[PDB]
Amino acid sequence: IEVLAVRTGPDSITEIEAYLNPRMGQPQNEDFYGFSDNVTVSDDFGSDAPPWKQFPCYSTARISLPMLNQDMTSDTILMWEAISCRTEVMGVNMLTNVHSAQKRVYENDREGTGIGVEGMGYHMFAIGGEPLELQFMVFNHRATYPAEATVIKNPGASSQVFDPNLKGTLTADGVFPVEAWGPDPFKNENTRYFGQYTGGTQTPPVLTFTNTQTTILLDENGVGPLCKGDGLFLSCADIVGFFTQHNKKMSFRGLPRYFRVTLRKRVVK
Amino acid sequence: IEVLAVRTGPDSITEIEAYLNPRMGQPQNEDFYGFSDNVTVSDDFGSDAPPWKQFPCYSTARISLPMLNTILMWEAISCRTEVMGVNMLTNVHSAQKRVYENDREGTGIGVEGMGYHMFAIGGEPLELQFMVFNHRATYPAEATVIKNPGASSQVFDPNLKGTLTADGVFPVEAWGPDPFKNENTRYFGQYTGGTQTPPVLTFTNTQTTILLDENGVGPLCKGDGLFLSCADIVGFFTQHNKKMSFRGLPRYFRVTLRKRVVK
Amino acid sequence: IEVLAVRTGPDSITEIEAYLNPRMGQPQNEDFYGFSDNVTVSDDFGSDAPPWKQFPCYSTARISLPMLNDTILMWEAISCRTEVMGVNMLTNVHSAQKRVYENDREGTGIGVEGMGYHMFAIGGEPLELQFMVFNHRATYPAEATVIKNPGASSQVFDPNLKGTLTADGVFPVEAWGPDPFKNENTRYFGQYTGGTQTPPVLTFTNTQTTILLDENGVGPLCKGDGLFLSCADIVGFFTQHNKKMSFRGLPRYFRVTLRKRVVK
Amino acid sequence: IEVLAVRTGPDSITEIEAYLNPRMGQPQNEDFYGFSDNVTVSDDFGSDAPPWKQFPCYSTARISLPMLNTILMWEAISCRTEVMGVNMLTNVHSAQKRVYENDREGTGIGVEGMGYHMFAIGGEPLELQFMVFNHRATYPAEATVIKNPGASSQVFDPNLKGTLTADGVFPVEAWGPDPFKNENTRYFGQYTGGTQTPPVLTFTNTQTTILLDENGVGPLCKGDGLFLSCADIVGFFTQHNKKMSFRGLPRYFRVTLRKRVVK
Amino acid sequence: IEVLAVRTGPDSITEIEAYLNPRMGQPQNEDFYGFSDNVTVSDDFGSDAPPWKQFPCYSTARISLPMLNQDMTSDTILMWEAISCRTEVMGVNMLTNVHSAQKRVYENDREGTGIGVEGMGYHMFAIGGEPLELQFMVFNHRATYPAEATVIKNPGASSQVFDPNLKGTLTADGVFPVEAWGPDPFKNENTRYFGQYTGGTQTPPVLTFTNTQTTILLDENGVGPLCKGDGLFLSCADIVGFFTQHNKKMSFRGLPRYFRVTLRKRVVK
Ligand SMILES: CC(=O)N[C@H]1[C@@H](O[C@H]2[C@@H](O)[C@@H](CO)O[C@@H](O[C@H]3[C@@H](O)[C@@H](CO)O[C@H](O[C@@H]4[C@H](O)[C@@H](O)[C@H](O)O[C@@H]4CO)[C@@H]3O)[C@@H]2NC(C)=O)O[C@H](CO)[C@H](O)[C@@H]1O
Ligand SMILES: CC(=O)N[C@H]1[C@@H](O[C@H]2[C@@H](O)[C@@H](CO)O[C@@H](O[C@H]3[C@@H](O)[C@@H](CO)O[C@H](O[C@@H]4[C@H](O)[C@@H](O)[C@H](O)O[C@@H]4CO)[C@@H]3O)[C@@H]2NC(C)=O)O[C@H](CO)[C@H](O)[C@@H]1O
Ligand SMILES: CC(=O)N[C@H]1[C@@H](O[C@H]2[C@@H](O)[C@@H](CO)O[C@@H](O[C@H]3[C@@H](O)[C@@H](CO)O[C@H](O[C@@H]4[C@H](O)[C@@H](O)[C@H](O)O[C@@H]4CO)[C@@H]3O)[C@@H]2NC(C)=O)O[C@H](CO)[C@H](O)[C@@H]1O
Ligand SMILES: CC(=O)N[C@H]1[C@@H](O[C@H]2[C@@H](O)[C@@H](CO)O[C@@H](O[C@H]3[C@@H](O)[C@@H](CO)O[C@H](O[C@@H]4[C@H](O)[C@@H](O)[C@H](O)O[C@@H]4CO)[C@@H]3O)[C@@H]2NC(C)=O)O[C@H](CO)[C@H](O)[C@@H]1O
Ligand SMILES: CC(=O)N[C@H]1[C@@H](O[C@H]2[C@@H](O)[C@@H](CO)O[C@@H](O[C@H]3[C@@H](O)[C@@H](CO)O[C@H](O[C@@H]4[C@H](O)[C@@H](O)[C@H](O)O[C@@H]4CO)[C@@H]3O)[C@@H]2NC(C)=O)O[C@H](CO)[C@H](O)[C@@H]1O
Ligand SMILES: CC(=O)N[C@@H]1[C@@H](O)[C@H](O[C@@H]2O[C@H](CO[C@]3(C(=O)O)C[C@H](O)[C@@H](NC(C)=O)[C@H]([C@H](O)[C@H](O)CO)O3)[C@H](O)[C@H](O)[C@H]2O)[C@@H](CO)O[C@H]1O
Ligand SMILES: CC(=O)N[C@@H]1[C@@H](O)[C@H](O[C@@H]2O[C@H](CO[C@]3(C(=O)O)C[C@H](O)[C@@H](NC(C)=O)[C@H]([C@H](O)[C@H](O)CO)O3)[C@H](O)[C@H](O)[C@H]2O)[C@@H](CO)O[C@H]1O
Ligand SMILES: CC(=O)N[C@H]1[C@H]([C@H](O)[C@H](O)CO)O[C@@](O)(C(=O)O)C[C@@H]1O
Repeated sequence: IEVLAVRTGPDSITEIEAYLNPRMGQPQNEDFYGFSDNVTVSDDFGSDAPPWKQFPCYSTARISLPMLNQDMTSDTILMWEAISCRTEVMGVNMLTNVHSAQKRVYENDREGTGIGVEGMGYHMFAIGGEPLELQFMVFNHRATYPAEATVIKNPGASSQVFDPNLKGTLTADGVFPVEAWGPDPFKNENTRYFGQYTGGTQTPPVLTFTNTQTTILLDENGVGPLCKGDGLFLSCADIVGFFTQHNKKMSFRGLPRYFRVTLRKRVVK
Repeated sequence: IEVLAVRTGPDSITEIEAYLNPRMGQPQNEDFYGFSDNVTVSDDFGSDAPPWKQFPCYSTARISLPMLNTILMWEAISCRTEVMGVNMLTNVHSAQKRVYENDREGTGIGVEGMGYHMFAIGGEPLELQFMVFNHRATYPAEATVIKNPGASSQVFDPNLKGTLTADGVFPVEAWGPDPFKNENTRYFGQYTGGTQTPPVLTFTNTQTTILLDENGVGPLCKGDGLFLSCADIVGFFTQHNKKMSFRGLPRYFRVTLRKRVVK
Repeated sequence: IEVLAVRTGPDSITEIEAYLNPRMGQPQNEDFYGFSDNVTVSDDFGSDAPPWKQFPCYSTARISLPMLNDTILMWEAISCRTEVMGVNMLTNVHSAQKRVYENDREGTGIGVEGMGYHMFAIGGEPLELQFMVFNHRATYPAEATVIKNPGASSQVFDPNLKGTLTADGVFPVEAWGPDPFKNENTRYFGQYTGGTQTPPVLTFTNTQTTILLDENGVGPLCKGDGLFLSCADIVGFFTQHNKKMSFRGLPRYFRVTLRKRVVK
Repeated sequence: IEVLAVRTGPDSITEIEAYLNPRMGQPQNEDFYGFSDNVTVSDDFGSDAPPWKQFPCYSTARISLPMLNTILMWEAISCRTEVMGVNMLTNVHSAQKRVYENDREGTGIGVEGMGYHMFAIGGEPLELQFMVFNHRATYPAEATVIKNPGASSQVFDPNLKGTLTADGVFPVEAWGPDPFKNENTRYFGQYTGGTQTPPVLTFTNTQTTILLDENGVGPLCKGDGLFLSCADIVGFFTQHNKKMSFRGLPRYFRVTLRKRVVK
Repeated sequence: IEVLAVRTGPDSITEIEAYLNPRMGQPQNEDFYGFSDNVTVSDDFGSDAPPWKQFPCYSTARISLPMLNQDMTSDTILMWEAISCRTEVMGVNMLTNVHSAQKRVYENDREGTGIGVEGMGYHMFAIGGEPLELQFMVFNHRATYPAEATVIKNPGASSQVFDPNLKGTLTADGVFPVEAWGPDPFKNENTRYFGQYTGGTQTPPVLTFTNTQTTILLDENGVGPLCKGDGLFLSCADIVGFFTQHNKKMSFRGLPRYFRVTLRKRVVK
């Protein structure tokens, strides 16, 4: 796309608000919505098969944007340009719950609070004018992913590091395993992505929330994501950490993410 | 509201100071004020019923500003906020499980574990999203919750809304600020989890937060009311017998307001 | 004070330096100076009497400034440098410390660990205090300055429970903190890091300046030509071989720059 | 080089992207690619021989830039660099020691312990200082080291120099960037130690590092070659039987260069 | 010193590079160079004698500076003024070693990596125009330091906090105990010092290195350290943590520090 002037005038700025609910593995609108199922662990890389529901997948949506009021006789067209966003992890408040079927601090004395949600935090969101471009990369290439999940079958040993042949695009919600796909830095010219990972299984989650924080989406040339087909593409994963039962079974807990995106009209050839 | 120019003049600027005491669960002005009761844990999400006093609720107050009456409204432009009583956490003598419990020796372990620190300043009640760890939790009569909220309440459900209209009855673990509303409120929150996490608190009288949005407009005080909200969970208090309670701290608010003309 | 203009001139700016030694509980010029005594723990809030020497108290000093005079002159504190001193001593892991591998009588001492409480205040009058305690039923010793029978509301904010920091080494840290409702003529700064096995984190440099001017460009104004310095610097806990634990504190350095201010 | 004006014109600016795969010890395109072999520990410094495959080495590449030829040289002005595959660390199912290994229950403990993250961009190979924890370590024949380095190699010895001239054979534990040289390279590194430390990793396509020195001169690419180097140790992978291995991640580089006139 | 104008001109700016090796206690150019000897612990403050080699001392050097080419007939004097520095802890790379004679993560199973270096980090450097001025302060005043060490003997109970009588100057390398001396904030008008302490015995060391970071040494008056007798005084201590043997004996491990200092000519009266 050849990028020209910002289009100013009334109705040249618009704002969308959207949510993505987490896809930690357990089915929608059933009792464990927001959790994975209890995590089983293989004995060997050669006999490793994570059952469906026991691992998180990326959340993704395309938002239909307002009509642009195109200049019919112009050589150029208008595109919605994402210039900034606010994003918040919602429901951070629920993590003050230390009474709901949790392994207790002093379990052998049957006493104390629940241990609450602890362990790894993976927080990533992406905002783009097209689907997020992905690099396939896995901890163990011999893992057999279930048929429900979108992966590269038989990826080979090279997939445990960078292999330029192992590409994909985030085209579906709740099926691309977080542990098998990451943003592709060789692409995503038309998307901004941000991730943080904090590991461990006893690590305290650290989360902030405010309605006062803006992130600029303009690149070094002052150009934000340009919305192809008048679609805004939102992607995230928000693993907060693990829920531990009394019997020590552990499951991923996730939280939904809020997006507010400010878009302006851009002239393109 | 269509917002016009800041109305300058004598007594155009005012300033309020307020405190909000914590609502950690134990009754006001009795021996465990500032604490929850000892936390009990359910064996299943199906049979989860947190008794009244065992969980914290949000604090809220409405501050009467000077009557004013295009109309004039009070606009919140800046604020200072402090957690008060951080000094008390230097107490490691008061009935605390000891570092070397089996040698009956050492200091108390003091207050540790999760920190949840949030405040809000607005010209109307804080707009809330209902969201729970376990939708099947049965909250007590004293608590304001959405009864039988359903499985979608464990993540974001756009039907599950409320507003912070009463002090010390909205469970922290059941309500958070709604980012889809609150256009006339600024809110700020941090959570640090765990049960043995070291608390970290700063205090100074030197730090100001600006409450103006991108357009230079602060919260506009509907009915000449300034709405203040917070929760300040510092961590857990552990008894010798390993019973654990929430401990909270009061919050100081200084808010500077100016006269603003609105349509 | 109605504050008028900065009085500029040859003798218009002065600098003071002072130290406050910590008040962790053990008596001055004796073998445990800088420490508390070994901490004892009550069984319940109803029978809770922290003995003298077993808890730290605030340090405070009034520095006499050069005597100055419709209007009068007052020293205005415009900036300060403050440092925790003797951070170097915490590299000591040989001095009668519980060992890392106590069961094997092997490894270093565990050193100082646990809670950090670092606070200082610079003002033109005594620091204004809010009384607030973990447990209102605690019986404080005769040596300590507290509000006796403070009531259940002293566990949170009670607007009646006020004091001013008017004596060194007797206001328990665990019973008093800065009053944000007052202190218009004082600047205070504090950080608490809790826990009993937390690593202490301390920095020191001679290159950091804190500006003491308020939003209106006025610093603390020294009433009666007095500059009021306050701090508490709890570094953490010293653990003996027999698992007895004491507070360890460090002294704090102040450099304060003051200018002459005309007031009505 | 004496440095003169920046050359300007249609093709005065070029951008390269490159990846360096990690060199953690296990052979490429085999089943443990990205890991070290299981780490064995010596009994004393005098009998200390870390087997090949059990320790990480530095990754390195020379990128061929467009040929140019007062001479013209490519000047590296800025870069973006990202650790790739951070996503893979959400795997807590693959042959890992479990959180409650005695109960055969809970997630894997995942990757934890030491982080070593460093990268360098230069117009010649990275200049290295040899420095080892134990000078008596006997490195294997596959490794490039200073043999019999002396007790002084446990600290700084100005005799113990090298250059990173080969990928996957300079051990991280024996070579670091030489601050007495690398006038024509920019390096950056972070070490977080321990064996149960939680890894902390961030990734974004939005961060630029400026490579210009105080004089406004970037790395000047000798022989029209751009030299990339890194090491990205994320932590340790722990088996059920408690055998531990280094896990590494590949690094992405984007470097912007401009034509620069020199003597 | 009456400080006057900066002297500009062709040779008015110079850069020096230097290293200070650590003085952790074990002898130079022997097998444990860079370590302390294994730390013994007293039972009581009254019977406390840290043996020579079991505790780190401060590193210090006077760097001889290039000739100034003085104005022979001028009433004024040129002095080198230290305006900025880069400083780097070197050898951070070596701490990736978890194989050399280290207590293992799973010592009972004789399995896992070494625990590596962990515990306290003490990192201070000072750049001055004269020797660093010290304040004597000890954890325990009744400690008897070895004859090899420079201390104030029988310093009294006041030496456990601030005593204005208990001063010294860092006049020798490898003999001033870190645990007995720190920078005197009441002096050092002609030196800049910087210190960080992170305590504990199992704390993870955190160290960064770059050739891109510069520290300005100018005071509030735009004046850097002025190098008296044309000497630049460099000091540091860089305790990284402890090394733990299989038999649980523990030693300090230190690292060398790199200094690059930029100096300009300053006219003084
Ligand atoms: C992640 C995974 O699937 N692991 C399962 C695997 O473990 C083996 C692997 O981690 C390989 C990777 O190289 O290492 C094996 O351990 C061996 C090697 O490190 C070896 C040196 O290369 O050293 C030890 O073996 C020596 C000797 O060298 C061998 O030739 C000999 O057969 O055995 C010797 C034993 O002292 C070391 O043990 C891993 N093996 C074990 C055991 O951990 O497969 C095992 C089943 O064997 C488990 O299923 C793991 O989950
Ligand atoms: C949070 C809560 O209230 N938990 C209580 C509940 O625990 C069960 C839930 O955590 C569900 C969530 O899906 O999982 C149960 O564990 C099961 C499942 O993960 C299952 C796969 O979906 O895999 C295991 O069960 C298999 C098999 O599928 C079962 O049909 C069979 O009966 O047992 C197999 C065991 O190998 C896994 O156990 C949780 N159940 C238990 C048990 O943890 O219910 C229990 C009592 O049942 C407790 O009250 C929990 O607190
Ligand atoms: C800080 C302090 O001084 N603690 C001492 C105190 O502990 C008691 C207090 O913490 C109060 C605060 O509300 O709670 C008591 O625990 C009770 C309550 O939480 C109660 C619900 O309010 O639930 C339990 O008690 C029930 C029942 O109500 C009792 O009547 C019955 O005898 O026990 C039931 C057990 O299921 C809960 O235990 C604290 N009590 C104990 C015990 O910890 O007083 C105790 C001695 O009683 C110690 O001196 C503490 O140090
Ligand atoms: C890193 C390594 O290779 N360690 C192996 C080595 O450990 C010895 C080294 O750590 C040296 C370093 O100085 O110290 C030995 O421990 C000694 C010394 O600290 C010594 C004072 O210099 O004090 C103790 O020894 C005294 C006495 O001096 C000895 O002559 C007498 O035999 O023992 C006395 C008992 O207190 C102290 O133990 C380290 N020795 C031991 C043992 O840990 O050598 C050992 C086996 O000898 C292992 O191979 C280590 O891995
Ligand atoms: C750092 C050091 O050298 N410690 C060694 C020392 O420990 C003693 C000191 O820590 C002093 C400091 O004031 O306290 C002793 O513990 C006592 C005191 O805290 C006392 C109140 O002041 O309370 C306890 O003692 C009570 C009673 O008050 C005493 O009068 C009576 O003799 O003992 C009572 C026992 O309950 C508390 O124990 C420290 N003593 C001990 C023991 O820790 O000396 C000891 C040997 O005495 C060791 O050498 C320490 O390393
Ligand atoms: C991947 C595979 O084929 N593994 C084989 C084992 O399944 C098998 O042992 C049987 O395991 C049964 C339970 O199987 C799963 C499960 O659903 O729990 C299958 C999952 O794929 C597996 N998880 C992963 C991440 O690979 C999971 C896990 O290994 C364990 O639950 C431990 O947490 O096992 C059932 O319990 C049978 O009783 C048991 O025989 C063995 C048979 O030798 O072969 C394995 O290769
Ligand atoms: C300082 C003093 O006077 N200590 C006396 C002890 O030395 C003495 O017990 C004897 O100790 C012998 C070993 O002495 C050292 C050592 O290991 O070299 C001497 C060190 O000065 C001391 N360290 C410190 C920091 O004070 C060190 C330490 O206490 C222990 O090693 C434990 O780590 O001891 C040897 O073991 C003899 O067998 C032993 O008798 C006792 C005698 O009762 O009095 C102490 O006052
Ligand atoms: C969250 C929850 O469901 N708590 C319930 C507890 C716990 O199940 C157990 O005490 C475990 O501590 O049991 C009660 O009898 C009680 O203590 O009075 C009723 C309470 O409703």
